[PDB]
Amino acid sequence: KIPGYTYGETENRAPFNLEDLKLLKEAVMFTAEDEEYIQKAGEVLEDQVEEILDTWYGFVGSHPHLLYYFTSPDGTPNEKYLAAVRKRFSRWILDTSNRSYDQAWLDYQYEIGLRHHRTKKNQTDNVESVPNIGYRYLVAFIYPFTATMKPFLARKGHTPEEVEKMYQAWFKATTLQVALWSYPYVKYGDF
Amino acid sequence: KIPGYTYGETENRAPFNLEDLKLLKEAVMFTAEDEEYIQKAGEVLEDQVEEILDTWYGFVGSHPHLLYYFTSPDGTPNEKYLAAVRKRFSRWILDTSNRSYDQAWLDYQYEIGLRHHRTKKNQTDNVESVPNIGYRYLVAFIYPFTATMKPFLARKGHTPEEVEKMYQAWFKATTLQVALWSYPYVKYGDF
Ligand code: HEM
Ligand code: HEM
Ligand SMILES: [C-]#N
Ligand SMILES: [C-]#N
Repeated sequence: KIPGYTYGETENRAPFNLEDLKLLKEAVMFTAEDEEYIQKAGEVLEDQVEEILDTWYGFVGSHPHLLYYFTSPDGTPNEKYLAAVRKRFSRWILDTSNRSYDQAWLDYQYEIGLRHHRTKKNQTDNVESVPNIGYRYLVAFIYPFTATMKPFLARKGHTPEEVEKMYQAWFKATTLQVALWSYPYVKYGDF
Repeated sequence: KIPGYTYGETENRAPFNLEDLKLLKEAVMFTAEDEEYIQKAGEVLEDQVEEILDTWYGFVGSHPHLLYYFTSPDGTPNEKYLAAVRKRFSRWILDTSNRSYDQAWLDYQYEIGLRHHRTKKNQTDNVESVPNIGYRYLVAFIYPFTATMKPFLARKGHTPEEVEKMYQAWFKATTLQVALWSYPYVKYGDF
């Protein structure tokens, strides 16, 4: 039903496993408290996803060198591409909140990294676009993504601590995932 | 006077320039407001740097797979290595606050990336240690670094907005720099 969304039906096993994930979670100070707070945040954000997506792609569309990654060769945004990616991003927000971070989760994170990278970019949607998303922007996007998310987390009326715990859990989870997605970009053996 | 600190005397021009930097600053939503707030934060943090360093290396030392990157071949921390890096980290905190982010700043960021990477790791201090810091941990460290910094920013008694503006400026600046440092790790042409 969501075109191109292949969580749990990926073709490849990730080159990282649950032991790697344990060690990476430690590097981002993610614990069981964060698991609980990310799940709570899912409940807060669930009815807000359309507006989150409009704000997020508003930012991407606000800078030509960012919108660039969704463009057709003629430099104009590929509207099919954008709309199809948007649907999978909506799922990713929910998955971050509700999935057990197990090997199927890791296999999908590897797949998402491959889809930003030249390895698989443009294949899922069968579009003609830019071959690769420069890595420098994947890392950079940790910031604006967390900044876009923060105001939404307030709105179900929660204590300041709860809201900071949810935002911080999202900052950890975002950093964790972007780190995983780096794999196909990194010189073999340097990751 | 600070061994190995070669800001402004680097051997190589960075493969990125001030136009790249403009585009990356936009990707992390860094503006002139952030320049002002990062400078303000420098004034707040200046007398606190020793304690920041003790807290930061407390975290690194708290996980064997992280402390690993400062170890001698026998698996024990190289104390010379740690102490020498600590001095340059102290400078980096101040430089983030006070340097114009120009080509000399970029050339040093390239150098810092090279020093985490196998390209130059262990050369500055002439130590025998792990050849490479896996990239996955450079990205991950954005989180704990910002989390370690946050409580220090409170303590000169500033408004909540001011403190959040300073923390957010530091989160942007950290993300920006780690993105730059990724260069030698990334497959040529994918950055
Ligand atoms: C914090 C960083 C980022 C997050 C959280 C994120 C999130 C996502 C998600 C969830 C998807 C869909 C994955 C799937 O197919 O199921 C996706 C795809 C995509 N993203 Fe990102 N992304 C990030 C960085 C970037 C950057 C820097 C760009 C550059 C504008 C970008 C542009 C795209 C594009 C063009 C696709 C489609 C890739 C393809 O052809 O399959 N993303 N992103
Ligand atoms: C947010 C991420 C990070 C920040 C802000 C940071 C900061 C720094 C700074 C400022 C230096 C000294 C640069 C110079 O020589 O002037 C340095 C060196 C070093 N860092 Fe990091 N670092 C980060 C990620 C990491 C990670 C993930 C590790 C793994 C423990 C690590 C371990 C080291 C080591 C071993 C050196 C010495 C490298 C060499 O041999 O020259 N750093 N770091
Ligand atoms: C990516 N959105
Ligand atoms: C790196 N400390």
